[PDB]
Amino acid sequence: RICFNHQSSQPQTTKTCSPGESSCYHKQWSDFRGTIIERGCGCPTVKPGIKLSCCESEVCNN
Repeated sequence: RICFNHQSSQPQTTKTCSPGESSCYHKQWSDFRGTIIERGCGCPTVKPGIKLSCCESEVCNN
């Protein structure tokens, strides 16, 4: 179980889901900086408008 842990465009990095954690989430949304993309293991909450794509598989937020 893996999950990308970066955002925007810097060199992609991967983090193996931590104990208890086993999901993968992709938080994509634009703002004043431009297209913003958060990612990591799990599936947190968000603000109305932001697009949250969660998958219980490996590497799914790149």
